[PDB]
Amino acid sequence: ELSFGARAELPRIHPVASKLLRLMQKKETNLCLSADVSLARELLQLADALGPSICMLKTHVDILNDFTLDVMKELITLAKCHEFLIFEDRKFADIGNTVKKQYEGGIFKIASWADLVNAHVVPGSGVVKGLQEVGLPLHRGCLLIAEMSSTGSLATGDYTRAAVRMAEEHSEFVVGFISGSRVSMKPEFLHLTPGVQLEAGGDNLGQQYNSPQEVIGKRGSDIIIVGRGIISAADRLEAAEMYRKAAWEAYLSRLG
Amino acid sequence: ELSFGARAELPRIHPVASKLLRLMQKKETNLCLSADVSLARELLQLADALGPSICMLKTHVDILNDFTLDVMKELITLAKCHEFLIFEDRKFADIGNTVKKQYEGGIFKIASWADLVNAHVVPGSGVVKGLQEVGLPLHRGCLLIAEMSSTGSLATGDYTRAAVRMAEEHSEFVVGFISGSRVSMKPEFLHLTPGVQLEAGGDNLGQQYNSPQEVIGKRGSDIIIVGRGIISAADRLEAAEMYRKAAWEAYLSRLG
Ligand SMILES: O=C(O)c1cc(=O)[nH]c(=O)n1[C@@H]1O[C@H](COP(=O)(O)O)[C@@H](O)[C@H]1O
Ligand SMILES: O=c1ccn([C@@H]2O[C@H](COP(=O)(O)O)[C@@H](O)[C@H]2O)c(=O)[nH]1
Repeated sequence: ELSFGARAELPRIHPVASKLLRLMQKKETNLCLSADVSLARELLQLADALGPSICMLKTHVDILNDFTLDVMKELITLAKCHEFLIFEDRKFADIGNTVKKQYEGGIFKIASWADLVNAHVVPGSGVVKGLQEVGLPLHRGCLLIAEMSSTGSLATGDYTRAAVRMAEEHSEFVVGFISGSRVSMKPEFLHLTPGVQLEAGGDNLGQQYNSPQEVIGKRGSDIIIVGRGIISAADRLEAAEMYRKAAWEAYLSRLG
Repeated sequence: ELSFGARAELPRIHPVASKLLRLMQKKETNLCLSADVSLARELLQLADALGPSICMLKTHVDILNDFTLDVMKELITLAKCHEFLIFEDRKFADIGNTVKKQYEGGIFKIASWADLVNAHVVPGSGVVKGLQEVGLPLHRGCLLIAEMSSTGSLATGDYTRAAVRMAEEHSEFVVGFISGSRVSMKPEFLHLTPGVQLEAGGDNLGQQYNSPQEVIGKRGSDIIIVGRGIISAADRLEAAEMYRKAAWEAYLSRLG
Protein backbone atom coordinates (compact mmCIF):
# COMPACT_ATOMS: atom_id res chain seq x y z
CA GLU A 1 0.00 0.00 0.00
CA LEU A 2 1.30 3.46 -1.04
CA SER A 3 0.81 6.85 0.65
CA PHE A 4 -1.41 9.43 -1.05
CA GLY A 5 1.80 11.30 -2.03
CA ALA A 6 3.26 8.21 -3.76
CA ARG A 7 -0.08 7.40 -5.45
CA ALA A 8 0.02 10.99 -6.88
CA GLU A 9 3.13 9.90 -8.89
CA LEU A 10 1.82 6.55 -10.27
CA PRO A 11 2.45 6.12 -14.03
CA ARG A 12 -1.26 5.81 -14.95
CA ILE A 13 -2.47 8.56 -12.52
CA HIS A 14 -4.93 11.11 -13.95
CA PRO A 15 -3.79 14.75 -13.51
CA VAL A 16 -6.91 15.63 -11.45
CA ALA A 17 -6.32 12.60 -9.17
CA SER A 18 -2.62 13.58 -8.85
CA LYS A 19 -3.50 17.19 -7.85
CA LEU A 20 -5.98 15.85 -5.25
CA LEU A 21 -3.60 13.22 -3.80
CA ARG A 22 -0.77 15.80 -3.50
CA LEU A 23 -2.94 18.31 -1.55
CA MET A 24 -4.36 15.47 0.64
CA GLN A 25 -0.78 14.56 1.65
CA LYS A 26 0.33 18.23 2.03
CA LYS A 27 -2.65 19.23 4.23
CA GLU A 28 -3.16 15.84 6.05
CA THR A 29 -6.81 15.73 4.98
CA ASN A 30 -8.92 13.04 3.31
CA LEU A 31 -12.19 14.84 4.19
CA CYS A 32 -14.67 15.96 1.52
CA LEU A 33 -17.23 18.48 2.87
CA SER A 34 -20.74 17.85 1.46
CA ALA A 35 -21.83 21.53 1.38
CA ASP A 36 -25.57 20.72 1.40
CA VAL A 37 -26.88 24.29 1.84
CA SER A 38 -29.35 26.46 -0.12
CA LEU A 39 -27.65 29.89 0.38
CA ALA A 40 -24.62 31.00 -1.64
CA ARG A 41 -23.41 33.06 1.35
CA GLU A 42 -23.44 29.96 3.63
CA LEU A 43 -21.71 27.85 0.91
CA LEU A 44 -18.92 30.44 0.54
CA GLN A 45 -18.53 31.04 4.32
CA LEU A 46 -18.22 27.24 4.85
CA ALA A 47 -15.74 26.93 1.94
CA ASP A 48 -13.56 29.74 3.36
CA ALA A 49 -13.59 28.59 7.03
CA LEU A 50 -13.33 24.82 6.36
CA GLY A 51 -11.10 25.10 3.24
CA PRO A 52 -7.87 24.40 5.22
CA SER A 53 -9.47 21.22 6.73
CA ILE A 54 -10.76 19.61 3.47
CA CYS A 55 -9.34 18.02 0.31
CA MET A 56 -12.62 18.60 -1.58
CA LEU A 57 -15.91 20.46 -1.43
CA LYS A 58 -18.88 18.57 -2.86
CA THR A 59 -21.78 20.64 -4.26
CA HIS A 60 -25.37 20.09 -5.31
CA VAL A 61 -25.59 23.23 -7.49
CA ASP A 62 -29.29 22.42 -8.21
CA ILE A 63 -30.34 22.99 -4.52
CA LEU A 64 -28.76 26.50 -4.37
CA ASN A 65 -31.61 29.03 -4.31
CA ASP A 66 -29.33 31.90 -5.48
CA PHE A 67 -26.96 30.08 -7.87
CA THR A 68 -25.09 32.29 -10.35
CA LEU A 69 -21.87 31.58 -12.26
CA ASP A 70 -20.34 34.45 -10.17
CA VAL A 71 -20.97 32.34 -6.99
CA MET A 72 -18.94 29.54 -8.64
CA LYS A 73 -16.14 32.05 -9.54
CA GLU A 74 -15.98 32.98 -5.81
CA LEU A 75 -15.93 29.25 -4.85
CA ILE A 76 -13.01 28.66 -7.30
CA THR A 77 -11.11 31.58 -5.67
CA LEU A 78 -11.50 29.81 -2.27
CA ALA A 79 -10.62 26.37 -3.76
CA LYS A 80 -7.38 27.86 -5.19
CA CYS A 81 -6.57 29.75 -1.98
CA HIS A 82 -7.11 26.88 0.44
CA GLU A 83 -6.23 24.08 -2.08
CA PHE A 84 -9.26 21.80 -2.48
CA LEU A 85 -11.10 20.31 -5.48
CA ILE A 86 -14.72 21.14 -6.38
CA PHE A 87 -16.90 18.05 -6.96
CA GLU A 88 -20.44 18.56 -8.34
CA ASP A 89 -22.46 15.51 -7.18
CA ARG A 90 -24.76 15.66 -10.25
CA LYS A 91 -25.02 11.87 -10.67
CA PHE A 92 -25.33 12.02 -14.45
CA ALA A 93 -27.52 9.07 -15.43
CA ASP A 94 -28.91 9.60 -18.96
CA ILE A 95 -27.90 8.59 -22.48
CA GLY A 96 -24.52 9.92 -23.67
CA ASN A 97 -26.04 12.48 -26.06
CA THR A 98 -28.08 14.08 -23.24
CA VAL A 99 -25.45 14.08 -20.46
CA LYS A 100 -22.91 15.90 -22.69
CA LYS A 101 -25.38 18.86 -22.85
CA GLN A 102 -26.26 18.62 -19.11
CA TYR A 103 -22.51 18.76 -18.26
CA GLU A 104 -21.42 21.60 -20.60
CA GLY A 105 -24.52 23.74 -20.98
CA GLY A 106 -27.73 25.03 -19.46
CA ILE A 107 -27.68 27.61 -16.64
CA PHE A 108 -25.13 25.73 -14.49
CA LYS A 109 -22.29 25.17 -17.05
CA ILE A 110 -21.02 22.50 -14.61
CA ALA A 111 -17.89 21.56 -16.66
CA SER A 112 -16.69 25.23 -16.52
CA TRP A 113 -16.15 25.12 -12.70
CA ALA A 114 -16.29 21.47 -11.42
CA ASP A 115 -12.95 19.61 -11.21
CA LEU A 116 -14.94 16.38 -10.66
CA VAL A 117 -18.43 15.11 -11.44
CA ASN A 118 -19.94 11.66 -10.99
CA ALA A 119 -22.14 9.33 -13.00
CA HIS A 120 -24.30 6.29 -12.48
CA VAL A 121 -23.26 3.27 -14.58
CA VAL A 122 -26.83 1.90 -15.07
CA PRO A 123 -27.25 3.45 -18.61
CA GLY A 124 -24.10 1.67 -19.86
CA SER A 125 -20.77 3.15 -20.95
CA GLY A 126 -22.40 5.77 -23.25
CA VAL A 127 -22.92 7.92 -20.12
CA VAL A 128 -19.10 8.06 -19.66
CA LYS A 129 -18.41 8.51 -23.40
CA GLY A 130 -20.84 11.47 -23.53
CA LEU A 131 -19.36 13.16 -20.44
CA GLN A 132 -15.72 12.53 -21.51
CA GLU A 133 -16.33 14.40 -24.87
CA VAL A 134 -16.85 17.60 -22.79
CA GLY A 135 -14.63 16.69 -19.82
CA LEU A 136 -11.45 15.49 -21.61
CA PRO A 137 -10.92 18.80 -23.51
CA LEU A 138 -11.64 20.69 -20.24
CA HIS A 139 -9.06 18.48 -18.33
CA ARG A 140 -11.77 17.26 -15.90
CA GLY A 141 -12.27 13.98 -14.05
CA CYS A 142 -15.24 11.74 -13.30
CA LEU A 143 -16.20 9.33 -10.50
CA LEU A 144 -18.43 6.29 -11.15
CA ILE A 145 -21.02 5.30 -8.54
CA ALA A 146 -20.12 1.67 -7.74
CA GLU A 147 -21.91 1.42 -4.35
CA MET A 148 -24.49 3.63 -2.60
CA SER A 149 -25.01 4.38 1.13
CA SER A 150 -28.85 4.21 1.03
CA THR A 151 -31.16 1.40 2.20
CA GLY A 152 -32.23 -0.88 -0.67
CA SER A 153 -29.32 0.16 -2.95
CA LEU A 154 -29.17 -2.14 -6.03
CA ALA A 155 -25.47 -1.17 -6.58
CA THR A 156 -24.16 -4.56 -5.36
CA GLY A 157 -22.54 -7.72 -6.80
CA ASP A 158 -22.40 -7.71 -10.64
CA TYR A 159 -23.46 -3.99 -10.72
CA THR A 160 -20.41 -2.94 -8.63
CA ARG A 161 -18.14 -5.17 -10.83
CA ALA A 162 -19.59 -3.47 -13.97
CA ALA A 163 -18.80 -0.01 -12.50
CA VAL A 164 -15.17 -1.05 -11.80
CA ARG A 165 -14.78 -2.46 -15.37
CA MET A 166 -16.27 0.74 -16.88
CA ALA A 167 -13.84 2.89 -14.80
CA GLU A 168 -10.76 0.79 -15.66
CA GLU A 169 -11.74 0.98 -19.44
CA HIS A 170 -12.15 4.84 -19.33
CA SER A 171 -9.08 5.73 -17.20
CA GLU A 172 -8.32 8.84 -19.36
CA PHE A 173 -11.38 10.48 -17.67
CA VAL A 174 -12.61 8.26 -14.79
CA VAL A 175 -10.40 8.84 -11.71
CA GLY A 176 -12.30 6.74 -9.14
CA PHE A 177 -15.51 5.81 -7.43
CA ILE A 178 -18.28 6.70 -5.10
CA SER A 179 -18.28 3.51 -3.03
CA GLY A 180 -18.63 2.21 0.53
CA SER A 181 -15.27 0.40 0.36
CA ARG A 182 -12.22 -0.26 -1.81
CA VAL A 183 -13.78 -1.77 -5.00
CA SER A 184 -10.74 -1.46 -7.38
CA MET A 185 -7.37 -3.10 -6.65
CA LYS A 186 -5.67 -0.46 -8.90
CA PRO A 187 -4.13 2.27 -6.66
CA GLU A 188 -4.54 4.95 -9.41
CA PHE A 189 -8.30 5.05 -8.58
CA LEU A 190 -9.77 7.15 -5.75
CA HIS A 191 -12.45 5.74 -3.41
CA LEU A 192 -14.81 8.38 -1.94
CA THR A 193 -17.34 7.21 0.68
CA PRO A 194 -20.49 9.09 1.73
CA GLY A 195 -22.86 7.91 4.48
CA VAL A 196 -20.34 8.89 7.20
CA GLN A 197 -20.91 10.11 10.77
CA LEU A 198 -19.02 9.54 14.04
CA GLU A 199 -22.20 8.19 15.76
CA ALA A 200 -24.30 5.18 14.65
CA GLY A 201 -27.59 5.99 12.90
CA GLY A 202 -29.27 7.11 9.70
CA ASP A 203 -31.95 9.51 8.50
CA ASN A 204 -35.70 9.06 7.91
CA LEU A 205 -35.25 8.66 4.09
CA GLY A 206 -32.91 5.65 3.80
CA GLN A 207 -29.49 7.20 4.60
CA GLN A 208 -27.24 4.82 6.61
CA TYR A 209 -24.08 5.97 8.47
CA ASN A 210 -20.75 4.28 9.16
CA SER A 211 -17.78 5.79 11.00
CA PRO A 212 -14.58 7.15 9.42
CA GLN A 213 -12.61 4.36 11.17
CA GLU A 214 -14.94 1.73 9.61
CA VAL A 215 -14.94 3.10 6.03
CA ILE A 216 -11.25 4.25 5.79
CA GLY A 217 -9.60 1.78 8.18
CA LYS A 218 -11.62 -1.48 7.82
CA ARG A 219 -13.24 -1.00 4.33
CA GLY A 220 -10.11 0.59 2.74
CA SER A 221 -11.68 3.72 1.20
CA ASP A 222 -9.59 6.91 0.66
CA ILE A 223 -11.89 9.90 1.36
CA ILE A 224 -14.94 10.43 3.59
CA ILE A 225 -17.82 12.59 2.33
CA VAL A 226 -19.62 14.25 5.28
CA GLY A 227 -22.71 16.49 5.08
CA ARG A 228 -25.04 16.81 8.11
CA GLY A 229 -22.40 15.48 10.59
CA ILE A 230 -20.63 18.80 9.92
CA ILE A 231 -23.33 21.11 8.43
CA SER A 232 -25.92 20.61 11.26
CA ALA A 233 -23.28 21.07 14.04
CA ALA A 234 -23.05 24.45 15.80
CA ASP A 235 -19.26 24.79 15.26
CA ARG A 236 -18.78 23.46 11.70
CA LEU A 237 -14.97 24.15 11.85
CA GLU A 238 -14.46 21.97 14.95
CA ALA A 239 -16.78 19.30 13.46
CA ALA A 240 -14.71 19.33 10.22
CA GLU A 241 -11.50 18.98 12.28
CA MET A 242 -12.95 15.97 14.19
CA TYR A 243 -13.86 14.26 10.87
CA ARG A 244 -10.48 15.17 9.30
CA LYS A 245 -8.50 13.76 12.26
CA ALA A 246 -10.65 10.58 12.30
CA ALA A 247 -10.24 9.91 8.55
CA TRP A 248 -6.53 10.84 8.51
CA GLU A 249 -5.58 8.58 11.47
CA ALA A 250 -7.63 5.69 9.99
CA TYR A 251 -5.63 6.13 6.73
CA LEU A 252 -2.26 6.26 8.58
CA SER A 253 -3.07 3.10 10.63
CA ARG A 254 -3.81 1.10 7.41
CA LEU A 255 -0.39 2.22 5.92
CA GLY A 256 1.59 0.94 8.98
CA GLU B 1 -57.10 -5.10 -22.50
CA LEU B 2 -58.78 -1.68 -21.89
CA SER B 3 -58.72 1.52 -23.98
CA PHE B 4 -56.86 4.56 -22.63
CA GLY B 5 -60.29 6.10 -21.85
CA ALA B 6 -61.36 3.06 -19.77
CA ARG B 7 -57.95 2.90 -18.01
CA ALA B 8 -58.51 6.59 -17.02
CA GLU B 9 -61.47 5.36 -14.87
CA LEU B 10 -59.77 2.39 -13.10
CA PRO B 11 -60.37 2.36 -9.31
CA ARG B 12 -56.64 2.61 -8.41
CA ILE B 13 -55.78 5.19 -11.15
CA HIS B 14 -53.67 8.18 -10.04
CA PRO B 15 -55.27 11.56 -10.91
CA VAL B 16 -52.28 12.58 -13.09
CA ALA B 17 -52.46 9.25 -14.99
CA SER B 18 -56.25 9.72 -15.39
CA LYS B 19 -55.82 13.27 -16.81
CA LEU B 20 -53.19 11.96 -19.26
CA LEU B 21 -55.19 8.89 -20.38
CA ARG B 22 -58.34 11.04 -20.94
CA LEU B 23 -56.49 13.56 -23.20
CA MET B 24 -54.71 10.67 -25.05
CA GLN B 25 -58.17 9.21 -25.90
CA LYS B 26 -59.72 12.64 -26.73
CA LYS B 27 -56.85 13.74 -29.04
CA GLU B 28 -55.92 10.27 -30.45
CA THR B 29 -52.28 10.74 -29.41
CA ASN B 30 -49.85 8.56 -27.45
CA LEU B 31 -46.83 10.65 -28.58
CA CYS B 32 -44.54 12.39 -26.09
CA LEU B 33 -42.32 15.04 -27.73
CA SER B 34 -38.77 15.03 -26.30
CA ALA B 35 -38.17 18.81 -26.65
CA ASP B 36 -34.35 18.51 -26.62
CA VAL B 37 -33.50 22.12 -27.51
CA SER B 38 -31.30 24.75 -25.84
CA LEU B 39 -33.44 27.87 -26.67
CA ALA B 40 -36.63 28.85 -24.81
CA ARG B 41 -38.10 30.37 -28.02
CA GLU B 42 -37.65 27.06 -29.92
CA LEU B 43 -39.10 25.08 -26.95
CA LEU B 44 -42.20 27.32 -26.87
CA GLN B 45 -42.62 27.40 -30.69
CA LEU B 46 -42.46 23.56 -30.77
CA ALA B 47 -44.89 23.28 -27.81
CA ASP B 48 -47.40 25.60 -29.55
CA ALA B 49 -47.20 24.03 -33.05
CA LEU B 50 -46.98 20.36 -31.91
CA GLY B 51 -49.25 20.72 -28.84
CA PRO B 52 -52.34 19.38 -30.70
CA SER B 53 -50.34 16.26 -31.83
CA ILE B 54 -48.87 15.25 -28.41
CA CYS B 55 -50.11 13.87 -25.08
CA MET B 56 -46.95 15.08 -23.30
CA LEU B 57 -43.91 17.31 -23.70
CA LYS B 58 -40.73 16.01 -22.07
CA THR B 59 -38.14 18.59 -20.96
CA HIS B 60 -34.51 18.64 -19.87
CA VAL B 61 -34.72 22.01 -18.08
CA ASP B 62 -30.95 21.76 -17.31
CA ILE B 63 -29.97 22.09 -21.05
CA LEU B 64 -32.06 25.30 -21.62
CA ASN B 65 -29.45 28.11 -22.01
CA ASP B 66 -32.10 30.78 -21.15
CA PHE B 67 -34.22 28.97 -18.54
CA THR B 68 -36.38 31.20 -16.33
CA LEU B 69 -39.50 30.32 -14.33
CA ASP B 70 -41.38 32.68 -16.72
CA VAL B 71 -40.45 30.32 -19.63
CA MET B 72 -42.12 27.50 -17.59
CA LYS B 73 -45.23 29.73 -17.04
CA GLU B 74 -45.51 30.19 -20.85
CA LEU B 75 -45.04 26.40 -21.36
CA ILE B 76 -47.88 25.73 -18.83
CA THR B 77 -50.13 28.17 -20.78
CA LEU B 78 -49.50 26.06 -23.94
CA ALA B 79 -49.93 22.74 -22.04
CA LYS B 80 -53.35 23.95 -20.75
CA CYS B 81 -54.39 25.38 -24.18
CA HIS B 82 -53.45 22.28 -26.25
CA GLU B 83 -53.99 19.71 -23.41
CA PHE B 84 -50.68 17.92 -22.76
CA LEU B 85 -48.71 17.09 -19.62
CA ILE B 86 -45.21 18.40 -18.85
CA PHE B 87 -42.66 15.70 -17.94
CA GLU B 88 -39.22 16.84 -16.65
CA ASP B 89 -36.82 13.96 -17.46
CA ARG B 90 -34.57 14.77 -14.45
CA LYS B 91 -33.84 11.12 -13.56
CA PHE B 92 -33.56 11.75 -9.84
CA ALA B 93 -31.02 9.24 -8.54
CA ASP B 94 -29.74 10.36 -5.11
CA ILE B 95 -30.64 9.66 -1.47
CA GLY B 96 -34.16 10.67 -0.41
CA ASN B 97 -33.00 13.67 1.64
CA THR B 98 -31.17 15.17 -1.38
CA VAL B 99 -33.77 14.50 -4.12
CA LYS B 100 -36.52 16.23 -2.09
CA LYS B 101 -34.46 19.48 -2.31
CA GLN B 102 -33.54 18.93 -5.99
CA TYR B 103 -37.26 18.47 -6.82
CA GLU B 104 -38.74 21.42 -4.86
CA GLY B 105 -35.93 23.97 -4.74
CA GLY B 106 -32.91 25.47 -6.41
CA ILE B 107 -33.36 27.71 -9.46
CA PHE B 108 -35.54 25.23 -11.43
CA LYS B 109 -38.32 24.61 -8.81
CA ILE B 110 -39.20 21.54 -10.91
CA ALA B 111 -42.20 20.46 -8.74
CA SER B 112 -43.87 23.90 -9.30
CA TRP B 113 -44.36 23.26 -13.08
CA ALA B 114 -43.73 19.53 -13.89
CA ASP B 115 -46.79 17.24 -13.85
CA LEU B 116 -44.40 14.25 -14.04
CA VAL B 117 -40.79 13.55 -13.13
CA ASN B 118 -38.83 10.30 -13.19
CA ALA B 119 -36.37 8.52 -10.93
CA HIS B 120 -33.82 5.75 -11.11
CA VAL B 121 -34.49 2.90 -8.66
CA VAL B 122 -30.79 2.04 -8.04
CA PRO B 123 -30.59 4.05 -4.71
CA GLY B 124 -33.49 2.04 -3.23
CA SER B 125 -37.00 3.21 -2.31
CA GLY B 126 -35.74 6.26 -0.33
CA VAL B 127 -35.48 8.08 -3.70
CA VAL B 128 -39.28 7.68 -4.15
CA LYS B 129 -40.04 8.47 -0.46
CA GLY B 130 -38.01 11.73 -0.72
CA LEU B 131 -39.68 12.83 -3.97
CA GLN B 132 -43.20 11.86 -2.79
CA GLU B 133 -42.85 14.16 0.31
CA VAL B 134 -42.75 17.15 -2.16
CA GLY B 135 -44.81 15.59 -4.97
CA LEU B 136 -47.83 14.23 -3.02
CA PRO B 137 -48.79 17.65 -1.54
CA LEU B 138 -48.27 19.23 -5.02
CA HIS B 139 -50.54 16.56 -6.64
CA ARG B 140 -47.70 15.34 -8.92
CA GLY B 141 -46.76 11.95 -10.35
CA CYS B 142 -43.52 10.04 -10.86
CA LEU B 143 -42.24 7.47 -13.37
CA LEU B 144 -39.65 4.84 -12.38
CA ILE B 145 -36.93 3.90 -14.88
CA ALA B 146 -37.35 0.11 -15.23
CA GLU B 147 -35.51 -0.31 -18.58
CA MET B 148 -33.25 2.02 -20.61
CA SER B 149 -32.78 2.36 -24.40
CA SER B 150 -28.96 2.71 -24.30
CA THR B 151 -26.31 0.10 -25.15
CA GLY B 152 -24.96 -1.68 -22.05
CA SER B 153 -27.99 -0.75 -19.88
CA LEU B 154 -27.88 -2.66 -16.54
CA ALA B 155 -31.67 -2.13 -16.09
CA THR B 156 -32.51 -5.79 -16.90
CA GLY B 157 -33.75 -8.94 -15.10
CA ASP B 158 -33.92 -8.49 -11.29
CA TYR B 159 -33.33 -4.69 -11.64
CA THR B 160 -36.47 -4.28 -13.81
CA ARG B 161 -38.45 -6.50 -11.36
CA ALA B 162 -37.25 -4.29 -8.44
CA ALA B 163 -38.47 -1.15 -10.30
CA VAL B 164 -41.93 -2.72 -10.83
CA ARG B 165 -42.18 -3.75 -7.12
CA MET B 166 -41.10 -0.23 -6.00
CA ALA B 167 -43.78 1.34 -8.30
CA GLU B 168 -46.57 -1.03 -7.18
CA GLU B 169 -45.66 -0.28 -3.45
CA HIS B 170 -45.73 3.56 -4.03
CA SER B 171 -48.88 3.80 -6.22
CA GLU B 172 -50.04 7.01 -4.43
CA PHE B 173 -47.21 8.82 -6.33
CA VAL B 174 -45.70 6.46 -8.96
CA VAL B 175 -47.94 6.37 -12.06
CA GLY B 176 -45.78 4.28 -14.39
CA PHE B 177 -42.46 3.55 -15.99
CA ILE B 178 -39.82 4.50 -18.44
CA SER B 179 -39.37 1.11 -20.12
CA GLY B 180 -38.83 -0.53 -23.51
CA SER B 181 -41.93 -2.72 -23.08
CA ARG B 182 -44.88 -3.52 -20.83
CA VAL B 183 -43.17 -4.44 -17.50
CA SER B 184 -46.24 -4.25 -15.15
CA MET B 185 -49.39 -6.35 -15.68
CA LYS B 186 -51.41 -3.71 -13.71
CA PRO B 187 -53.26 -1.47 -16.23
CA GLU B 188 -53.23 1.55 -13.82
CA PHE B 189 -49.51 2.03 -14.70
CA LEU B 190 -48.31 3.95 -17.77
CA HIS B 191 -45.45 2.62 -19.95
CA LEU B 192 -43.44 5.34 -21.75
CA THR B 193 -40.76 4.23 -24.22
CA PRO B 194 -37.86 6.36 -25.51
CA GLY B 195 -35.36 5.18 -28.13
CA VAL B 196 -37.97 5.49 -30.91
CA GLN B 197 -37.52 6.34 -34.62
CA LEU B 198 -39.31 5.17 -37.78
CA GLU B 199 -35.97 4.04 -39.34
CA ALA B 200 -33.50 1.48 -37.90
CA GLY B 201 -30.36 2.90 -36.31
CA GLY B 202 -28.86 4.60 -33.29
CA ASP B 203 -26.53 7.46 -32.39
CA ASN B 204 -22.76 7.57 -31.77
CA LEU B 205 -23.17 7.56 -27.93
CA GLY B 206 -25.10 4.31 -27.29
CA GLN B 207 -28.69 5.32 -28.21
CA GLN B 208 -30.60 2.46 -29.91
CA TYR B 209 -33.85 2.95 -31.87
CA ASN B 210 -36.94 0.77 -32.32
CA SER B 211 -40.07 1.67 -34.29
CA PRO B 212 -43.43 2.78 -32.88
CA GLN B 213 -45.02 -0.43 -34.26
CA GLU B 214 -42.37 -2.53 -32.44
CA VAL B 215 -42.60 -0.81 -29.01
CA ILE B 216 -46.41 -0.07 -28.91
CA GLY B 217 -47.67 -3.03 -30.98
CA LYS B 218 -45.24 -5.92 -30.25
CA ARG B 219 -43.74 -4.81 -26.85
CA GLY B 220 -47.06 -3.47 -25.45
CA SER B 221 -45.91 0.00 -24.29
CA ASP B 222 -48.41 2.94 -24.11
CA ILE B 223 -46.51 6.08 -25.17
CA ILE B 224 -43.54 6.74 -27.48
CA ILE B 225 -40.98 9.39 -26.51
CA VAL B 226 -39.38 10.91 -29.64
CA GLY B 227 -36.62 13.55 -29.76
CA ARG B 228 -34.32 13.78 -32.81
CA GLY B 229 -36.75 11.82 -35.06
CA ILE B 230 -38.95 14.95 -34.81
CA ILE B 231 -36.57 17.77 -33.67
CA SER B 232 -33.93 17.22 -36.43
CA ALA B 233 -36.60 16.96 -39.21
CA ALA B 234 -37.18 20.08 -41.33
CA ASP B 235 -40.98 20.02 -40.78
CA ARG B 236 -41.36 19.10 -37.08
CA LEU B 237 -45.21 19.27 -37.32
CA GLU B 238 -45.42 16.69 -40.13
CA ALA B 239 -42.80 14.54 -38.34
CA ALA B 240 -44.88 14.69 -35.11
CA GLU B 241 -48.02 13.69 -37.09
CA MET B 242 -46.13 10.71 -38.65
CA TYR B 243 -45.07 9.51 -35.15
CA ARG B 244 -48.54 10.16 -33.67
CA LYS B 245 -50.31 8.18 -36.42
CA ALA B 246 -47.77 5.33 -36.11
CA ALA B 247 -48.11 5.07 -32.30
CA TRP B 248 -51.92 5.49 -32.34
CA GLU B 249 -52.57 2.77 -34.99
CA ALA B 250 -50.13 0.37 -33.21
CA TYR B 251 -52.20 0.94 -30.02
CA LEU B 252 -55.55 0.42 -31.83
CA SER B 253 -54.34 -2.82 -33.54
CA ARG B 254 -53.21 -4.28 -30.14
CA LEU B 255 -56.77 -3.47 -28.79
CA GLY B 256 -58.50 -5.12 -31.83
O1 LIG C 1 -22.47 10.87 -4.49
C1 LIG C 1 -22.70 11.15 -3.29
O2 LIG C 1 -21.89 11.87 -2.65
C2 LIG C 1 -23.68 10.31 -2.51
C3 LIG C 1 -23.72 8.94 -2.76
C4 LIG C 1 -24.31 8.08 -1.84
O3 LIG C 1 -24.14 6.84 -1.97
N1 LIG C 1 -24.86 8.57 -0.71
C5 LIG C 1 -24.89 9.89 -0.44
O4 LIG C 1 -25.29 10.27 0.67
N2 LIG C 1 -24.34 10.81 -1.36
C6 LIG C 1 -24.38 12.27 -1.12
O5 LIG C 1 -23.49 12.60 -0.04
C7 LIG C 1 -24.17 13.41 0.92
C8 LIG C 1 -24.48 12.65 2.21
O6 LIG C 1 -24.87 13.68 3.11
P1 LIG C 1 -25.07 13.40 4.69
O7 LIG C 1 -25.99 12.22 4.95
O8 LIG C 1 -25.62 14.70 5.22
O9 LIG C 1 -23.70 13.23 5.31
C9 LIG C 1 -25.45 13.90 0.27
O10 LIG C 1 -25.27 15.16 -0.40
C10 LIG C 1 -25.76 12.84 -0.76
O11 LIG C 1 -26.42 13.45 -1.87
O1 LIG D 1 -33.96 5.08 -21.53
C1 LIG D 1 -34.03 6.28 -21.80
C2 LIG D 1 -34.56 7.31 -20.96
C3 LIG D 1 -34.62 8.57 -21.40
N1 LIG D 1 -34.18 8.95 -22.66
C4 LIG D 1 -34.32 10.35 -23.11
O2 LIG D 1 -35.25 10.37 -24.18
C5 LIG D 1 -34.76 11.23 -25.25
C6 LIG D 1 -34.39 10.41 -26.46
O3 LIG D 1 -34.17 11.33 -27.52
P1 LIG D 1 -33.90 10.87 -29.03
O4 LIG D 1 -35.21 10.40 -29.59
O5 LIG D 1 -33.39 12.13 -29.66
O6 LIG D 1 -32.85 9.79 -29.01
C7 LIG D 1 -33.59 12.00 -24.65
O7 LIG D 1 -34.01 13.23 -24.07
C8 LIG D 1 -33.05 11.05 -23.58
O8 LIG D 1 -32.43 11.78 -22.54
C9 LIG D 1 -33.68 8.00 -23.54
O9 LIG D 1 -33.31 8.27 -24.67
N2 LIG D 1 -33.62 6.72 -23.04
